[PDB]
Amino acid sequence: SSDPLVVAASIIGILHLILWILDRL
Amino acid sequence: SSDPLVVAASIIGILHLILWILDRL
Amino acid sequence: SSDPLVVAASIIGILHLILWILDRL
Amino acid sequence: SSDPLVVAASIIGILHLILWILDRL
Ligand SMILES: [Ca+2]
Ligand SMILES: [Ca+2]
Ligand SMILES: [Ca+2]
Ligand SMILES: [Ca+2]
Ligand SMILES: [Ca+2]
Ligand SMILES: [Cl-]
Repeated sequence: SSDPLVVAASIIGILHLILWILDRL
Repeated sequence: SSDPLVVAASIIGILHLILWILDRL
Repeated sequence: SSDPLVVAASIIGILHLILWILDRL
Repeated sequence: SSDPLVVAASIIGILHLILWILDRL
């Protein structure tokens, strides 16, 4: 388990990557 | 809970994203 | 130990960096 | 505490930011 802050940051980070890929495609 | 180093890095990461968005807007 | 979500995000983050470096080189 | 993998990724992430800032400056 992790700090809820870290879990939040991890989710935001992944979604940021996915949005960037979809934008490029 | 997480390592204080990881908590620190998560905070820096989020603030980096927010500053980038505000700069673009 | 960390949340499996955070572990996943950390792996994705590193691989993203490695791919970017290899692309530049 | 966090997974050693996550600790590693956090350190790499911060150093990446610092190097980028120093490069820009
Ligand atoms: Ca933990
Ligand atoms: Ca806490
Ligand atoms: Ca420690
Ligand atoms: Ca969980
Ligand atoms: Ca482990
Ligand atoms: Cl963690």
